[PDB]
Amino acid sequence: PPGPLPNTPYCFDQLRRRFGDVFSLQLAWTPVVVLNGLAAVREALVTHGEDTADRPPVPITQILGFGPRSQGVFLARYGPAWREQRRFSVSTLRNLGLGKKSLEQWVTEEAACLCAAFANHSGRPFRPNGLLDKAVSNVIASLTCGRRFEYDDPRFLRLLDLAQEGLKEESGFLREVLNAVPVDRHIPALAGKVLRFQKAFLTQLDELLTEHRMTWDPAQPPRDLTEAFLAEMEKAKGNPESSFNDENLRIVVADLFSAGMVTTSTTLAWGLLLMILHPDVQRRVQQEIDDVIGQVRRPEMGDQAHMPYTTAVIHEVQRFGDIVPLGMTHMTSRDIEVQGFRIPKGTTLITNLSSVLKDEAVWEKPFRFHPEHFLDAQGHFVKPEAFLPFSAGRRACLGEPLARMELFLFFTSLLQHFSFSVPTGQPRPSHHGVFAFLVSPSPYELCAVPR
Amino acid sequence: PPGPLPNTPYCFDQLRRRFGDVFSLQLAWTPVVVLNGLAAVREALVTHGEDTADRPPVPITQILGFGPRSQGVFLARYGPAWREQRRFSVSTLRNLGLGKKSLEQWVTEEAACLCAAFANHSGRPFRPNGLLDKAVSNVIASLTCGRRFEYDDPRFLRLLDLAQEGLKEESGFLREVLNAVPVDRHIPALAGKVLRFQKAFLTQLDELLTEHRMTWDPAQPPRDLTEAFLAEMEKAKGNPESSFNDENLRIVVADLFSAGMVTTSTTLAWGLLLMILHPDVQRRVQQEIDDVIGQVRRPEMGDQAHMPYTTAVIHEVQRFGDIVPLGMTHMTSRDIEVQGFRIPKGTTLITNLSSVLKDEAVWEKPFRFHPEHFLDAQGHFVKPEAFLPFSAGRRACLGEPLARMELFLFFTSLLQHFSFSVPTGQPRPSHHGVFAFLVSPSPYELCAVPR
Amino acid sequence: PPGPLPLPQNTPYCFDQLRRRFGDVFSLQLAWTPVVVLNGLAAVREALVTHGEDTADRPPVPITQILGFGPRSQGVFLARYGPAWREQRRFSVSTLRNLGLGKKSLEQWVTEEAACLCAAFANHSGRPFRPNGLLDKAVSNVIASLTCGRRFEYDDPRFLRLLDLAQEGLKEESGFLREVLNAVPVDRHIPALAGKVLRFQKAFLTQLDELLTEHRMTWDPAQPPRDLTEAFLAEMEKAKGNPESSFNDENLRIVVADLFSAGMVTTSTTLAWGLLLMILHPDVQRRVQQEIDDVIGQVRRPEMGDQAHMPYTTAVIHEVQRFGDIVPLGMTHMTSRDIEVQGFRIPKGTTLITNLSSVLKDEAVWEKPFRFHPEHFLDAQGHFVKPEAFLPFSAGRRACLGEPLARMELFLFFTSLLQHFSFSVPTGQPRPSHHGVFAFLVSPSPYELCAVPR
Amino acid sequence: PPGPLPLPQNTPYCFDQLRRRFGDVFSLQLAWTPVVVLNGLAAVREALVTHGEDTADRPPVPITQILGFGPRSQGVFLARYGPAWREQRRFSVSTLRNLGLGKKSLEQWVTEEAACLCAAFANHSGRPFRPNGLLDKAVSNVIASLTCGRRFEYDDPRFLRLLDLAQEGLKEESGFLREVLNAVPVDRHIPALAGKVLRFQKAFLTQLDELLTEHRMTWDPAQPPRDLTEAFLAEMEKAKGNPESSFNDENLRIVVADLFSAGMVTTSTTLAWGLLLMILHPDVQRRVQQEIDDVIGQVRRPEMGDQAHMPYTTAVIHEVQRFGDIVPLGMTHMTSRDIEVQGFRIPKGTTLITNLSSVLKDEAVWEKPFRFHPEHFLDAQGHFVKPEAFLPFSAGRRACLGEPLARMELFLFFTSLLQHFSFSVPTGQPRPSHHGVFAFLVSPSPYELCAVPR
Ligand code: HEM
Ligand code: HEM
Ligand code: HEM
Ligand code: HEM
Repeated sequence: PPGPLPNTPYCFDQLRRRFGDVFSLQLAWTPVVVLNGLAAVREALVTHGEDTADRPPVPITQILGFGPRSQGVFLARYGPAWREQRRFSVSTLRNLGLGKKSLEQWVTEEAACLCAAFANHSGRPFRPNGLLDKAVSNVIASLTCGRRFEYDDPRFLRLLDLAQEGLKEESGFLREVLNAVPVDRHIPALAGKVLRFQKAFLTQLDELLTEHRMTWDPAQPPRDLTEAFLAEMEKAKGNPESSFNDENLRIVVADLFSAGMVTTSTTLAWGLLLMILHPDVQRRVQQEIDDVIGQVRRPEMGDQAHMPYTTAVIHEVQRFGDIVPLGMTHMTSRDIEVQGFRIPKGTTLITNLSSVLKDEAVWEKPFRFHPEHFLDAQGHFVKPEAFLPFSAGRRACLGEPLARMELFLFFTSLLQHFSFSVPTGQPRPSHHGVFAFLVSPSPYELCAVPR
Repeated sequence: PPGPLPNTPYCFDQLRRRFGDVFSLQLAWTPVVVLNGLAAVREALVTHGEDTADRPPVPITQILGFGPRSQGVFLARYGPAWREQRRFSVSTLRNLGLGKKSLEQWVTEEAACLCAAFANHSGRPFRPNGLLDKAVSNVIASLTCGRRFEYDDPRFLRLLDLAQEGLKEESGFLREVLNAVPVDRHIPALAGKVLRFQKAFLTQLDELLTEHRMTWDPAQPPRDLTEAFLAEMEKAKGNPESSFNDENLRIVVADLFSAGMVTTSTTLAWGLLLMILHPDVQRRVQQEIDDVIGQVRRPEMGDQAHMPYTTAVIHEVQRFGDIVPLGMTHMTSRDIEVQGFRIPKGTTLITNLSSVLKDEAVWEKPFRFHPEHFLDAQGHFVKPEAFLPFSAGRRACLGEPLARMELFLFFTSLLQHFSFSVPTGQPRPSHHGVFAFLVSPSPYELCAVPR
Repeated sequence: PPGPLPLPQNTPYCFDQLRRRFGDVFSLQLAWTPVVVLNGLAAVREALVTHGEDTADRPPVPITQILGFGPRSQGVFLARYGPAWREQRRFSVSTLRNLGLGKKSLEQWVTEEAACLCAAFANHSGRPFRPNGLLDKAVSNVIASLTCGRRFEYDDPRFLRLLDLAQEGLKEESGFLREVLNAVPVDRHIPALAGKVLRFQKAFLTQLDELLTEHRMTWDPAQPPRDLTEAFLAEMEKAKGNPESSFNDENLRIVVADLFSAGMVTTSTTLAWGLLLMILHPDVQRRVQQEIDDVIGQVRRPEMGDQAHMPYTTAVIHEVQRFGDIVPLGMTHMTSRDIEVQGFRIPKGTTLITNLSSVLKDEAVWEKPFRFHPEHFLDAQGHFVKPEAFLPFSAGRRACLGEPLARMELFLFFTSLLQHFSFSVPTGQPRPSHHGVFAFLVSPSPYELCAVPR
Repeated sequence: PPGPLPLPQNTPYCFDQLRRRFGDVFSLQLAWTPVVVLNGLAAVREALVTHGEDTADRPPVPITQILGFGPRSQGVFLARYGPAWREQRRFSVSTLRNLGLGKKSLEQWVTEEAACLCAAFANHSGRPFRPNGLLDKAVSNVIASLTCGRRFEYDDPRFLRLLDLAQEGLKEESGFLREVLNAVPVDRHIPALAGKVLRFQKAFLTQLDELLTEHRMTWDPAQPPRDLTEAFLAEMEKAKGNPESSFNDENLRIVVADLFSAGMVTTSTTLAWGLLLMILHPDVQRRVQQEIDDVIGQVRRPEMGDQAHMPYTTAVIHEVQRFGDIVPLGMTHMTSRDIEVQGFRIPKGTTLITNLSSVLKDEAVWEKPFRFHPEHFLDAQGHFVKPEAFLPFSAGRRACLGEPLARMELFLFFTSLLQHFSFSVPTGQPRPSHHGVFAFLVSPSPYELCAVPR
């Protein structure tokens, strides 16, 4: 399983073009394998997806005192616990997604608030990041709290703080997880002070959902995800195992919040940046907006099908933005062939999602913002198989349906109500982004003016 | 002038204890000299202070289109321009300082707001950084705008943001200034897009002070620094030179804001952190507060002289906090002896202020929070010569008088009104800080409860 | 002149990215003083050939100053574009031509050195060894012939000290040389405590100084010069008026020093790549020997003339140089006045880095850039061809002085060795790496090989 | 067990900080798996002596797996605390003593090697050279004597191969050894393409394998063993019941391999420090020679017995060791069960780093820790004393096996040399560095010296 003997994506590109698509890091120690084709990624996550759906250990789990059946989804290990919970959330997001417009309602009204909040800046320039976080966040709060939050609500502002800083604390641990061993089984616990904010963030949910159980009517069909969880807690009251505890509830919600907010929010931030950066495209999206939705009604999901160019654009934002370059890290559950190579049980798989998204041999102009990628000769939307921002296989993103929804509803709502540009003095912002395990656009401010 | 042939502070300590106090970096290319004693620093900045008050070139000045007589103070080069302006600001801070309690007025009321703002969190935990930035910022706003700003004011929120990100943008250029050559005289100007936020920040001042210009009564004694500047402008209208332009006004204010806010704010953050970290000391400070000021009246500058322990404490916060470890970077105006060594005209001097503040041969417990450092056998305040957080000599900090004020007034006002602790679940924060050209405490939250 | 802007140890897999993000010409340190990296064959040709007269300057380095170079007492390698370097480039090309062809002088010296190298190999009796130290002695001796009159016994203590001195001195200068992709000249007057830094480079000059001092005593002033030193001494008389002119004692020893360092390690390392690849592709080795037996035979010594009739060996030798790719960034250049390349203005006094590797491994030029593939140099009929992308010695007014002598060394040593021996990996051993350790000079990772007669 | 917490090559001047911020015992990687750095003399003694039992384990390294170690076919150096290592520590200390002064065996072999070394030096005729290669040969030969019966001619191709193999092989292993301040064991089954990584270490085993195979032909099974291999072979006979027992052919060559690598480089590098400091402090050189002429004279060969009557030379040699400080971090240890040092709990299986440098250069112990200062070892009357802080060979159940033989080598080689020659810096040259290049082994930066008779 190749690789050499003795900042990271522009780096992996070299190793790829020296070693092929599948290659090994740390051959001599414990091998960590980097998957690079669309071909390589599909083979590992789809073809052998059941055996590569495990998560490599991280001290986060231990530090936060996870254990038995009290891990979330994100870092949960392949086993009953995770399967239980992947099951529950996909079930729950499909019932609420369609069902009685529940998820749609919550999003569309959140868009209306976001629009209000933008409008409140009176075309005086600002940076849309904080607002984009609140909006996206609220959608998850609806899903898991019953309520949405006032943008100025101190509780909400604390929650956001808690979820942001908790997430910078864990990415420390998460990037090192491209090498060293599990943890001495028993981390020092002085290790406590390291996830302060992550732990503080659990504590605040713990209570927000404690007061939600008080609201909840046990003798009626569940209204949101928490309620559907609590209900399921009843069925399983017997079972000494089963991952439906109070313990797990808050982690699950915590996961949804972190995994959910920042990814959707950051994308919309690339969206807006690219919109002011290619006003050509912006007009055309709005041209289509006025033709299909008009200026009176609220954009709804049904419009999506009739909106080739907007759809195309949204997808190109995702592919050019390329926000989670290495996705999240996997581990084998038993040995496995990929492209001929033996890959032993327990092995770190790094899934170079960026290499698929920016594949030179797939996309007409991989390093350019180019909505054509998604448009056929007639201007119908098409989506290449290389389109994998939410990854693929057993462990692909839980949120995909809700995110597809958020990106379409927020993005249109905004381009319907406003025209975005670069502030009239300013020298015009960068295409390139700052590269963590999550890539944001470098800070820009924009103007929003009505039409 | 010694040094070796072919992180940074724990690093220089080695080279010190291998090469002595004055040593050279880049001996073979262009030598950059690092000054290390209290002895070494005093000899360079005080003794030869007139020849070492120059600032090494940076692309910032060029990029922002500084030039003739249109640099501020901070990055201004040794010459008429900077002299003119150091002059003007020390004069102005001295008159406003005592004069008619102007600066004291502005500070004490700002402390009252800060206290209000804290009290608005109802003992539910928060991190004080944002509030500490607003308060300190307002003091500069008073100095330079006439009024203060509502904490929730969108213009103010934009201003702070602009001053923050613009300062992050410049510290990139500022830490590289421990090596490579000036700039090709004519930077690429595509280099524009690099200081977007610093430039955006100037533009917003430009208009905040433009509307002050109209408020201002030219036939009366100037009320604040801007006014005093404008007065001095009409005066020098003759002189084709003179640094009293519109051009320079905004850079000067910009300098005051950036140099002023973040330093004072960060210190107070270290203050509160150390307060909740050593409740022992907190009580004692409050013991004195109750004895000297009481529970009715607002702490005023006069009280300082009667408050040995609080003074001691505030100073130990500064010394342990050690926020600007390398100070700001200097350059020789002509050759110079220090500790025997020839130091050619045009030479980067790095002033290891941390090595002075944490001098092992000077302080009884350099790496510990220890207010005794400043208390004699009878518990009178004393200040060692090694106390140099504002540096020393020709180019020491302009703000020192206003900062001493800010620290005393804010810090006491707060410990008079509240008791600070670590949130009741939480594992208790770190002594150690994140090391840029400015060192902050790692993020902590605290509770503020009345007494 | 493009390149990335900030907010912010090995470098060629790195430049490949910046190339495919910024195009072929790009800038490092845009905001400070720009350093420009040339990437195409197109980009390189345009700077070093088209504007060659304005890009043939060398960027300052503390080496010159530390070694107390100055007026007309710099060598060729680090000499600054001016009368001095011009003077000396011309002398050495003149001198290498005359001796090259002339009376088989250079050929004679190389062939017999091959004969010793072969003897040295044969003395290991098929028991494995690494060929590096022998390859350094042989190559070195060719330069010793050029500049000292005689060759050296492989066990000679003076020789062994010389090689030691030239190796470590070269190790001391590469420190300075890699940093020369950024900071300013030197305070005009380096600290001189800076002495202790080139100890071995200085020691190496002192020993030459003395080997050539005793050559001067041998030299017959009233007869045609027999080697490069002699032709230098003659030219020194000629100029004994001129207060300027770079023909001093001062400059002699630097010039030789340059020839020794530039010359030995480069040729030597290539031959090391040659043998490694030979044992690594025994397929090719047989074919080269097939040809050898056809053209030269088993009795006479390979000579330069055979080269023309040996397509496949030529091909191979060239593919060794291209895959080996030993001096990836070449040596560093500087503009003498502004210049445009690919549309871009490039100001007087500017560090040019010439990415030779990017030309040699050009994806858009070579069928299989990352593979050992002699076909690169063979047409459909199996005649030797050389693409324009073949630039291991670089190009333009400052391209390698040594090219004719090195073409000669590679051909003669490499054939001589494949004529007499068969090389292979020692019988237990796991088989060595294609990849090499990346200094400003890239070697093969250490391997040992067996040399058995045929 | 203290140490810093996060959010985020040249490591000893680094540890000094953490020491003076966290105390003597502190933790690396608290949040992952803790690695503990011992700093006092106090901290080191407590761990290695007091709990020496339970800290005598070696942390896993891919080296063992890669070299196909396994059951009880590990050497001593990397061997894991167990029957295997106990067996073999015991065999080597037993054997080194019997040979130490039983019948002057070890002494005879060292003293004659000194006499060759002296000849080899003398053969450079006062013309300058660097003593490193010769220092490696001599030290190496002592080990050859112990393990091959033979010594080797300094020009012997086999010997030259062997040294080459033992150097590069040791280069290759220090890659692995310095990462062993963090990441996990190895996937139990390393990729084996991992083969190509220790080529030279494996090549080195193979050559011993067959130097010692021809030793067994020589060896007379019905007589008292005359060196370490022979003693091993006899012990192998007796254990040819026991299915376990570490006395195999398998283990023999690793044991020798260990003795060669551990042994040669350390002793050789010290002597290199010794000579460098001698030319660097000619003041001290004369005084050592003054003592030499007083005690040994100019006729007879220095012998071990002279050591007792030679306070100043002893002092000096010890100061060379302390100042030189060649293995700064020693070798890395691991706990066999939990353990409480300076109050702190240290869990079963934990990487202990023993900062030997911090003990040798302890500021609170040595009058002038950063200066070459033989007084450290001389009392008020000029009797030799040795502080407890003198720990170059470390301490405890896993302290250096070679100490007696090393003490011997240092005295005999060092005196022999200073008796016959006077060492100085070459007459042109600017005079070398006190400071050294910092691997897991610290050498003096390359210097050359002159040896002239007296
Ligand atoms: C454009 C917005 C989003 C993007 C680009 C995105 C992308 C991803 C990616 C790449 C993964 C890694 C899957 C793997 O390990 O192969 C992931 C996992 C995950 N995501 Fe998303 N996501 C987005 C929105 C959301 C939101 C809205 C939610 C919840 C509301 C969510 C919840 C999750 C969860 C729970 C996982 C862990 C999956 C598991 O461990 O079973 N994501 N996401
Ligand atoms: C505890 C709060 C503060 C600290 C620790 C501090 C520290 C420093 C330091 C170390 C320098 C570098 C001087 C040198 O180059 O050697 C400096 C310069 C400067 N500071 Fe402060 N400062 C503080 C507050 C302030 C405030 C409140 C102001 C204005 C309101 C201010 C304005 C300036 C200016 C304009 C300079 C540039 C001096 C010149 O270039 O002439 N500082 N300060
Ligand atoms: C395969 C063996 C060799 C290779 C690959 C090689 C390559 C090079 C390269 C890349 C340069 C840099 C030119 C530039 O600045 O663009 C150079 C320069 C030079 N080479 Fe070589 N060379 C080899 C053998 C030799 C030998 C045998 C000699 C002399 C015996 C020699 C003498 C020189 C000299 C004196 C320069 C400096 C040119 C100047 O500044 O005018 N080279 N060589
Ligand atoms: C000045 C010469 C030498 C020095 C400074 C030296 C130093 C050391 C040190 C620091 C250790 C590490 C012990 C530990 O783990 O704490 C060690 C171990 C060892 N040394 Fe030496 N050594 C020297 C000479 C020798 C020689 C001459 C031999 C054999 C001829 C030798 C054989 C060994 C062996 C086999 C070990 C491993 C001990 C074990 O794992 O049980 N050393 N040495």
